[PDB]
Formats: sequence, structure tokens, C-alpha cells
Amino acid sequence: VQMEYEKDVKVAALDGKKIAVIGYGSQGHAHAQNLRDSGRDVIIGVRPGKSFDKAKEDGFDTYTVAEATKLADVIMILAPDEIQQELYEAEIAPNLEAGNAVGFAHGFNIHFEFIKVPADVDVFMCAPKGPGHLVRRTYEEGFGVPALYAVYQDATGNAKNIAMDWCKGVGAARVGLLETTYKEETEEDLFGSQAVLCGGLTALIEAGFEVLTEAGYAPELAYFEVLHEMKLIVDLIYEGGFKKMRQSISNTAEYGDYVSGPRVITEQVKENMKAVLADIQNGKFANDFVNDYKAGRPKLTAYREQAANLEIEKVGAELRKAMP
Amino acid sequence: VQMEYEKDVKVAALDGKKIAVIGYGSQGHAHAQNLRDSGRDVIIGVRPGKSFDKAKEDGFDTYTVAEATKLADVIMILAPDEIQQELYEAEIAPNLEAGNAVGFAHGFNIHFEFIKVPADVDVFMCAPKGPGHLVRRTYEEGFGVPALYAVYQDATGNAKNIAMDWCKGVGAARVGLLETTYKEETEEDLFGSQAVLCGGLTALIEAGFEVLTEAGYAPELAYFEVLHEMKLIVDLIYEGGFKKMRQSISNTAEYGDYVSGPRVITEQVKENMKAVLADIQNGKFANDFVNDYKAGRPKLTAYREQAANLEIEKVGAELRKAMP
Repeated sequence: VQMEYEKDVKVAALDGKKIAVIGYGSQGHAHAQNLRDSGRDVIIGVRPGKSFDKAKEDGFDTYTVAEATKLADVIMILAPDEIQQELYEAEIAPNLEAGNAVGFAHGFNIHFEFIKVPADVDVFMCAPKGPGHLVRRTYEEGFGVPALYAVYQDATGNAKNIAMDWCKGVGAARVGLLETTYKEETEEDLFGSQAVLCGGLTALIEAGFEVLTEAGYAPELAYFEVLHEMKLIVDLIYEGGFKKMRQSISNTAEYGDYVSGPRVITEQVKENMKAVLADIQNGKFANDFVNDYKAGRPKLTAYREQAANLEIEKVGAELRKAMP
Repeated sequence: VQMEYEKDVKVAALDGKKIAVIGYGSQGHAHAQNLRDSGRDVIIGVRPGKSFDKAKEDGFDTYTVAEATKLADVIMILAPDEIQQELYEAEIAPNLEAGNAVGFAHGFNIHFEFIKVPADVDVFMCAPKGPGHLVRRTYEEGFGVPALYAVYQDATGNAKNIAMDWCKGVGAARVGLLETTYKEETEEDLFGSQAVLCGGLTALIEAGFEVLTEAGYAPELAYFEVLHEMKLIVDLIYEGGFKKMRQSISNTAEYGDYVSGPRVITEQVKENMKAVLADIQNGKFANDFVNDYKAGRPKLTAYREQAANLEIEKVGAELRKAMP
């Protein structure tokens, strides 16, 4: 797969389309504001509330969800995964016309088929690899955030052109686009955050903090040596890979990296990751998350209250308070 | 332990002292430049070549390592940890006088006793928690990098004041100091970089990238999902702990974090970290590193060449160039 830019957006497929952005959170706000500043015809749809009147005061023709769908050719759904199915069956599905295009920024509900869009309506994705405030701010400052695009079903023959023009309209094509599939995006994103970015990382940090503090070392120092200093290390990898990071650190730290990394993250850890991937591919994780949500989030409640009691979080808060 | 600041530096002990910074690399330049801008009397001792002229031209009275030591009351050793022992014996030790103070930014050589400073000379440490250009840049912008300080041997009764005033002179006291010991700094810094920051983290990223690419997923997407998007996550943890990071990601990603984190980083992984720590405490790692240096760095050679051939490193460089 090769990275694509503005020159690769062959058809200005959003020309003359009425675009509804569903939801006005950080993500919904950025997409809608960026498309408007690019020259597209964006209205907002959301339930009545703070979002509604923040949109109405941002200048957007704001309607309910059910009725902004009625008005639009392109309906981009930027609500949380857990409410999308209800919001779609109740407000969005009864207001789609043949030839509309429905967009998502994450493939979870379409891929796992919690939502099924009629076969005469396009389904596309444009999935910026950054948070809402960054998608909006980088656009305001003249570049953007790179993004994935995908098409799950193409009824009109325009679905890919719509996805790429969407990415171009929100600034993503200024910095780079990668074509994917709903299946690949959904499974790789879930595996990445579960096994490495979020789950693996916090568990690695926490286990290191436990080893140090259980061995008798000062927890304030431990906080610096397993968490605080990670920002600069990761900044370096972000900018220049493992190579740049390992030049900046001491030779002692770099030698320890080579020698000790493999002792911590072993072949067995890789096998553990494979089982995590399996439960993503076979729908078990997805069903587990949806079931927890339908039951009132009991597992999420217990996890959150356990995390709030971690010693690294209490020590950390105090130290971050002491370092303005 | 409690965080200390410029108000806690009770005595300006570098007053009237002539200071030699040994080495003029990343840490060397930052320490020497910050202290110079703080008004201290700083000369540079380094072997003829690069660093020599650079200090000549940045205005430093610049002599050789033996010469600068002879001239100085305070001698800060910022050469690579693996050459410090040979360099100290040949060039530094014969030029010390009773009442001098010898400093380090990492406790490796003093703690594991590859260097032993005479009993009528102080030994202190200022260990900033960042690389030099950051220690320098934060200083030039009016704050600094937080630092640890410690004293291994206090011959004059002034060693702690010298250590703390050094921290102040390089800007660390603007943001926060933590007192520690040579033993705790050395062992916790080695463990953190090996088990979590550098070794653990790169091995985790690499295992995730392998799982994905071996299962048939696109490596350009794998690069974003296990590496590029980590910066946002770690920035969040840096600013507000696990709590702020888990508030900011989706409930889907947050749930996956709680559920899959412990599947990947298991009790066995924690045991692996304990064995890593044991070899730091028992001096096995330290002798391994020093021995590899003496043999011509054959292990470091093979490790560096292997790292240069990693698929994630080649894909990453191509992607980072496609994203200016």
C-alpha cells in the first residue's frame, strides 16, 4: 500500500453534496469545521443539548439526528461506538435514501455487523490518526493529520471518491492517506491499542513500578523511571524510530535495551498477543464489550475504580502537582 | 522524599569554585552552557578534536582532560560510562587535590566501584531526567529538566550543597529536585530503561508489529497502530497519568486496555522483570556491559546491525519521510 496525497484525489465527489455530521464532540466538531473551511456544505445533527446549541452558535444549520439525515446526501456518524447502533436504528436508518453515503471514522459497528446499511447506500470511512482537537488545529494551521480510508459497500460507484474527498476536505490529504479495509482497520486498531499502545503499555509500566516498589525502591523515583521519562523516549521514536531514540540515550541504557528487552517481552508474550488478536478476529472481544455495556458497564466500573486506587496514580498525581 | 526547588538550595556552594566539565557532548554541552549562563566559572576538558574547538569557540577556556582537572575545584565527568574508568585512572585521578569535588550524572562507575575516588575528595551527582539538548533548551526558555541529586562520599561537609547548587546552576531546581543515593539512582535508572522505557517498550512494539505482519496485515498500517499513535497516548499519561489517558480514549479502547493489558503483561512477565532487576543488583549486567566494551563492543555491534535491519525500522523511515 502506498501513501496518497491531494494529487491522488481524482474526483471532487463531495461537490454539490449536502453533508450531515452526526455528533458534535471533539471528532464531530473537527470534521464539520474543517469541511466548511474547505468549502463544503455541512449541517449538524445531534440530540438537543449542549452539543446542539454549541453547534447552533458555531454557525451550523443544526437539526435533530433523524432530520439532519433526512436532509443530507452524505451522513458521517461521529458518535461513540456504544450508542451508534441505537442511534442508527432509531434516527438514521428510517431516513436514508438510495444513493446516500454513510461514513464512519472507526469500523467497529459495521465490521462486526452490529449495524447493517441498506445495499443501495454507500458506506465509507475516513479515520484520521489523531484526536479531534488535533485534526481541527493542524487544519487551521495549514497542514493536517494523516488518515486511513476504506469502503465497506459501494452501491453508487462513487464511494471511494467520496471517502478520499472527505479526507481531502478535513485536511488529511495534505499529509498522507493510506487505503485499507473495514476489516483491517477495525482489527489492527483494536489489536494495536489492546496489545501495545494502551493495554500493553500501561500494564508494562505498572509491572515495572510494582517490581521497583516491592523491592524497596522509592516510589517517587520509580514514577520517573517507568512513566515520566517515557514521553521523551516515545517522542524520539515518533520522530526517528528506534534508531534515533537509541542514539540519544546513554550507551549504558542502549546496551540494556538490547539485552534486557528480549528477556521481558519473550516468545510467550508474543503468544499472549496472538490470543488477544484471535479474540478480536473471532468477535469475542466485540461481543464482550457490547454485553458489558448493555448490562450497565459492571466490568468497566470495577476496572475504573481499581485503576483509581493504583499507587502509581496517587504518587503520580502528587508529583505532577509539584511540577507545574 | 519531597520535591525541592531553588528555595531549598540554602548555600551557593559553587561560588568561587573553578569548574571543569569533562566531555562536551549532549550532557556535557548542556551542563557547561547552563552553568556558564548561570554565571559559574566553567572550563572544558576533552581530548583534542571536535569538542575541543567547540569549547574554544563558544568561549570556554579549553584544556585537555588532565589539564582541566588540574585547574579545577569541581570536576564533572560526562564521558561515556564505558570509558570513564580508563579515563579517570589515566587523566583525572593524578590531578585531584584534597577538597576537590568530583561529579557524575549517572552512578554506574561509582556505585559498582569501577572508579574509587580518594577519601579526601567529595563525590556528588546531578542526574537530569532528560537528554542534554532538552536540559539546554528548557534552560534557555526559562525553566529546566527535573533532576536527582546524591552524594556518595562527603569529605568536606559541602558535598550536598555542591550537588544541589549544581542542580540549580543547570536549571533543574526551577522545576524540581529529588534527593536519592548512588545505589538507588543507578539501580532504578538501569531497571527502568531495561525493563520499561527502552528495552521493554521497543520489544513490546516489535512483538506487536510482528504479530500483525505475520498474520497478514499491512505493515504500513501496523506501523501506525503500534508505534506512531503511541505519542498521543504517552503524552496523555505524562500530563495526567493513566486516568487522563483512559478518560481521553474511546470506551472501546479503554475497555480493551483493561481487559487485554493483563493478558499480555502477565505474572510471568513481572517475574522476567525481577530477574532483570536481580542482574542489575548483583553486578552481572554491569560487568557484561564493561566486558563488551573491553572486547571491542562485539555484542553492541551485532545488536546495532540487527536493529538497522528491522522491518518496522525500514517501513518507519519510509513512512516518516512520506510525512514531512
